[PDB]
Amino acid sequence: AIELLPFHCPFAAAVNPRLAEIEKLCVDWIDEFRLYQDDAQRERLIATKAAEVYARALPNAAPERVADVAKWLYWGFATDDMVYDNGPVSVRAADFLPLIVQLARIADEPRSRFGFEIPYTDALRDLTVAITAPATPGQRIEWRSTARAWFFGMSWDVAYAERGEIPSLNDYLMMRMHTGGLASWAATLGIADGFELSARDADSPAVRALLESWSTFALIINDLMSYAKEIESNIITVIARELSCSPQEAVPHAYSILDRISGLFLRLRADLLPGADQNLRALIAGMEHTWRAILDWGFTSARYTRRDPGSEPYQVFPGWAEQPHDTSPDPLPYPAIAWWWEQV
Ligand SMILES: CC(C)=CCC/C(C)=C/CC/C(C)=C/CC/C(C)=C/CC/C(C)=C/CSP(=O)(O)OP(=O)(O)O
Ligand SMILES: [Mg+2]
Ligand SMILES: [Mg+2]
Ligand SMILES: [Mg+2]
Ligand code: NA
Repeated sequence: AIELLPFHCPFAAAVNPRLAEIEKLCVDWIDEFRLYQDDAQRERLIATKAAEVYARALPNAAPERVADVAKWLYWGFATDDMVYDNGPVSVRAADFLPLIVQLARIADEPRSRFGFEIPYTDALRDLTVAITAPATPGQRIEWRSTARAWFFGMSWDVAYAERGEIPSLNDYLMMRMHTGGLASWAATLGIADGFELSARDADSPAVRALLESWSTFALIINDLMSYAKEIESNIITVIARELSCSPQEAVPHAYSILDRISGLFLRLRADLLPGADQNLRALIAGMEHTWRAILDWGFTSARYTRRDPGSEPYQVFPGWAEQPHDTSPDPLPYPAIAWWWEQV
């Protein structure tokens, strides 16, 4: 295990007023499709509180829509602990790829069926239709492509897992945004909150840098809190290999990269907001709420704090920082993502 440092976030906490209602609609959905093998698994899935992190990211969205997108994450966690990050398929790329393309296919078209399907695939069809059916054509095109990118990203993790190797810090920062599916998270934010970027904004290299920098630092925050659970491919382990230091010595380096990427995100945000349309301002607002959502929910969620729902927490929130850890405005030397700083 390791000791985490306090976190810097300059945005106020936000939660959807009708959170209690959103979670019940999700619990009803979980029980309807039986997203568990016994009551213990049901308890553990509910303890993730996936409804919360979405409600904290979507404080002004209709609760029916927050609940619909929350199912994606509930299903996510259920299939994550079963298939993606544990089990025999999680360490064989030739077994993972045939399985994972079927889930990517069902995301694109729920009417696509196969002879053998993994548990909770019926739930994947339902949440897909529930999320995408009322959405715009553009939002659906975004849902499909971002989902495939996530499933393709998780395959890349299994490759390194199969070989028992840790990827380079350059390769990790490039691919981590895909493995965490933050592009898909942003797409569900648009669908639920009822915003959609223009083709112009989405393609523009400033907004791409904004999304990728945001995506990366959001998932580095995940790595820090989820490090303990994953032991009981992480920014701590990747830095530990590359610098040949211990996990504890890789903490300040992680926070340095975290602060340098979030520092760039705020710079890009400040440049875009003045000229931003109602759709881009809504995403930026969504990105702000997500920052607080991950920290406020993450260190109160049993997933990253408890070994079982009911046991005392092994992790507590490390606290709030007034200043950033690293104020260096220079670009990171990792050439897969160094181009971000060119859009300032
Ligand atoms: C709340 C946010 C945006 C980030 C915090 C970390 C989160 C939960 C990111 C997910 C945001 C979503 C819903 C992207 C949509 C595609 C789906 C359904 C991913 C489900 C698998 C998953 C949880 C990928 C996250 S990376 P990892 O496996 O290391 O997560 P943990 O083991 O620590 O839980
Ligand atoms: Mg995982
Ligand atoms: Mg993973
Ligand atoms: Mg994690
Ligand atoms: Na049991």
